[PDB]
Amino acid sequence: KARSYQIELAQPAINGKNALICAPTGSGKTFVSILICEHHFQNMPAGRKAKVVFLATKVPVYEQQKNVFKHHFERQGYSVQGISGENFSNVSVEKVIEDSDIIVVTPQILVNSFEDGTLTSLSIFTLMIFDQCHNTTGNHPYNVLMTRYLEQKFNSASQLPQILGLTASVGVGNAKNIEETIEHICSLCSYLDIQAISTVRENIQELQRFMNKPEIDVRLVKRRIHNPFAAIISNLMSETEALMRTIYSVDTLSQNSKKDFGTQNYEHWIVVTQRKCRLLQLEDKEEESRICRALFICTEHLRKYNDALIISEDARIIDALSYLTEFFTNVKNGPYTELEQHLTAKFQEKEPELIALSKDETNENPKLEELVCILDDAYRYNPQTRTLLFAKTRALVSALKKCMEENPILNYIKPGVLMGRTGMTLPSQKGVLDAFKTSKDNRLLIATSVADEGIDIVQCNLVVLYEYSGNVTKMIQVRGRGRAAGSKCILVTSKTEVVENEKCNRYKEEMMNKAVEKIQKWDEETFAKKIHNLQMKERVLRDSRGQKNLLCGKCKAYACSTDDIRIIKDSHHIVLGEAFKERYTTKPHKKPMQFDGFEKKSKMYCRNNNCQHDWGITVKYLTFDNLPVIKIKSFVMESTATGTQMDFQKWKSINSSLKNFDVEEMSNLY
RNA sequence: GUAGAAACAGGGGCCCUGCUUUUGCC
Ligand SMILES: *O[C@H]1[C@@H](O)[C@H](n2cnc3c(=O)[nH]c(N)nc32)O[C@@H]1COP(=O)(O)OP(=O)(O)OP(=O)(O)O
Ligand SMILES: Nc1ncnc2c1ncn2[C@@H]1O[C@H](COP(=O)(O)OP(=O)(O)O)[C@@H](O)[C@H]1O
Ligand SMILES: [Cl-]
Ligand SMILES: [Mg+2]
Ligand SMILES: [Zn+2]
Repeated sequence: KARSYQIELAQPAINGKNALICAPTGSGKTFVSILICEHHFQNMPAGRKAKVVFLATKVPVYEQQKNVFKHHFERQGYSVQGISGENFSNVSVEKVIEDSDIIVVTPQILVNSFEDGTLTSLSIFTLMIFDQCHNTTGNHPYNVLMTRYLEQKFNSASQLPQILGLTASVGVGNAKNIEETIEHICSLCSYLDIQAISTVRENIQELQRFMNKPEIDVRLVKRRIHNPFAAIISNLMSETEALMRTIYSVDTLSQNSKKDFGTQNYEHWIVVTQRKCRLLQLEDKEEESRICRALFICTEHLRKYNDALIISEDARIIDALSYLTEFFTNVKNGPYTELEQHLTAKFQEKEPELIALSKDETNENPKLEELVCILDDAYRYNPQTRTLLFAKTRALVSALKKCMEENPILNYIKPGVLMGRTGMTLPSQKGVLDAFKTSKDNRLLIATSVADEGIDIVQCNLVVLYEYSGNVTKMIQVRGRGRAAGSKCILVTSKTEVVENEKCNRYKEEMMNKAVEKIQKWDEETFAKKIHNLQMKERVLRDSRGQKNLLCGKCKAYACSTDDIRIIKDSHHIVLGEAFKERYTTKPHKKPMQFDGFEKKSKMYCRNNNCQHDWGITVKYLTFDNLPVIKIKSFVMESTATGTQMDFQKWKSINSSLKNFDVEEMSNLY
């Protein structure tokens, strides 16, 4: 049965308009899309049949919505099917579309199907529903599809499906006022060819009875007064930078650092330095290799020190020390050249003091104590509480898991951990969430942004954001995880910037809502004209728009020529010939699974034992075993014409100049 | 293989460009 705000929201789309539905998370936007579907099905003109596609950005959501529509519509005699990457391969997409009244998909499935010629026109659909439609932007699959929709609209020799978009936040982009916010929202509208924005105006009070927007609480807590740990590590980082200058004048390559150790700014300095160092070209190739490798290692070490600093700010000294000791264990197990031995020793020199510092309990993190106090208060007051605790990085989430494991809240509450996809698998993720839902003692969940939206999580009465800031849409989603009766959302930070950030988000949320009500004042003509002008602008922006050797990204040793490379299925870059087999060595893949028609066999590495750089994998494919598949990020390209060296993060530039795989060519190579 | 977001800063005169962090998708 429908609520009145649900009926209200469905009205423009029921009248056949391309509609954008803005309504709060969990308010029942999906139920609204179902009401529109029902109406769609019944009001088809003579001789027409409906074909609905529901698009979802993620597999969990894909699965949830698939089963919603199955349950709602199969009992009414409708055929409801779904395609995701998990079955894309074993089904014909054309056939599924042919046999189905409603099809639910992840959007890339459709993109793949246009690109491979399976589909030619979007006229096969009468209604396209885009869950989380605010993702229609840039090179997102949603926007690839809507670009195709608009290209067809512009060669208007066909009828196009109705568009429906579901979101809880249209966003504001870079808007600083109502006017620029209005521009941003209209842009989104133009990308989706919207004709009406549908919000709750008439039935606001009923909405407010079902939805309870948590009271936020923003707490600024004090940092450590002294951080001896960070003094030490910083000196090591200074030592390491000076050693780096000894090796090669990085002043002639990159700039000198501002020694702002343990900052994002430093993090990005090291990253820029790395790319410059690896693009070093010398006459003497032996020296190029020697220098580049030693700078590779130095920058790697500098990054880990920086990481350890940042970890120590948000967590315990021991968590930061653990991170480094695990790293150095790996150093000791790798090539472990003389330079790596030197660095490990300089560290082990200082390690006794660090172990000492990490054991002092007056050397404890104020911000982490405050976190623990917050949790203790909640579970003391209400032991039924279920908490969702968010933090930015995997390293921080791991640290917080260890904390809450070794120091359980009120000495009984146990944490679960949720990270993205060692990551976690979707089965693992689901396992964790089920425990978090049902368990008596597992009432705390620690998560990265994996938990912001989409995947189904039991409602929480406490949401804690631990130095976890972001944009207005993130804020809106994250609060939607806290809708249990008398829920709180608490932002814990030691940074005024983050407090101001959250102050801005409040402004923008209210700016956004005001911007929408102004747009809703306009008549259809005014709106339609505006959206059209932007589609025309977008269109005019689109109007405007040799042989190389690959070198080990680390030791600069010759790998292969671009002439030896073949592309399989536009994605996978294999290397032909016996010569290349001399250049690498393999180890069994630790996860030897199958995907895209390929079976993973091995990891590939630079054969240079002093390097051992990861180059990719080997696979079984068709009638071929142990095909090497290289990844672009492991290599530096060098032009055979100019001699000059290039870095590339994506194949996209190069692919134009590479031959495609030919099973007949391959067959002759034996 | 590749997409979004956020942070950090090289180019154009507010977009472009990269980078990491993070999540995703095939
Ligand atoms: O360049 C990649 C790519 O060609 C192929 N590949 C690996 N993972 C994926 C994937 O999720 N999706 C697609 N389309 N293609 C993929 O293998 C090449 C090498 O990649 P990696 O070296 O990262 O391979 P793998 O993930 O097995 O290494 P690791 O995860 O064990 O580090
Ligand atoms: N009118 C209704 N009657 C009963 N349950 C409803 C109703 N509207 C929504 N729900 C329930 O609310 C939950 C959230 O709805 P959903 O459409 O997923 O929200 P949204 O897409 O707006 O985030 C679902 O479990 C759904 O069954
Ligand atoms: Cl070698
Ligand atoms: Mg990989
Ligand atoms: Zn190498």
